[PDB]
Amino acid sequence: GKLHLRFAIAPMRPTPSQTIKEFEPIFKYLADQLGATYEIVSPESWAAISVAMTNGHVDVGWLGPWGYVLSNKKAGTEVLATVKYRGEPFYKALIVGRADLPIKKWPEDAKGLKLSLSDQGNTSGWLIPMAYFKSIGIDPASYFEYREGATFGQNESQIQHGLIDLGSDMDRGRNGMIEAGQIDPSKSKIVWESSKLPNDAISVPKDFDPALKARITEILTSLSEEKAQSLMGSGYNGFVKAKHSDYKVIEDAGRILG
Ligand SMILES: [Mg+2]
Repeated sequence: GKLHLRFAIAPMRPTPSQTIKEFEPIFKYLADQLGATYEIVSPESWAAISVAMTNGHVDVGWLGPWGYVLSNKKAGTEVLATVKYRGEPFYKALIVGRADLPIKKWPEDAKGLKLSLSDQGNTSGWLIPMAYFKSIGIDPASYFEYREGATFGQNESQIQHGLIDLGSDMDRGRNGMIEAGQIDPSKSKIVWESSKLPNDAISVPKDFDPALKARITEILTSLSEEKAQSLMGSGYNGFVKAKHSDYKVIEDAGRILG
């Protein structure tokens, strides 16, 4: 009678090893509160963690917003809580450019430039920038010299080294890379920033044990900002109780894109 939990976390940092090193402590804390043993993985892409949850491989997953919406539609995955960054359950999508890129008439002056978006399960990296371009009648695949599937770490590296012109990122991710000395911010600039988006979703499978679900929610949402920050990467400092309707803006964007 030894309780065991399978954990997964999305690409919070540029590599899976950095993500696990910095964020495992919150999962270890959660398991210890329950007297559970555990295992943990961090897939390379935002799509991959959504798929792992949908296919029955994960008990408690830290999914991105679009990854949660997709898994809920396909398998009935439930959101229990939303992560806080700087005390708020929100964040912004970015399009970043080379520092010397002419942008005074953006994006009408950008035809044929090299643009890299992320995997199709990535909210800020793919869904939101695609929705932006469609809202102004631009098809990125024909308008730009276009690539899809890159990680946020790859986008920022390639911009800094002059291999692409433009790439997607999220504000909380870019901040962490600057803070860790992984980006020289003098070599890039923010070209576009979205409106506020709901943050990542702490998620469980459909019909996960009801008693355990309630306990998990209480353990995470009762944490002080100081204690939460001591267990996670810089800026991540708590959890708030959440439900499906908190993700409406993401569901709406997905539906409009088809
Ligand atoms: Mg507590």
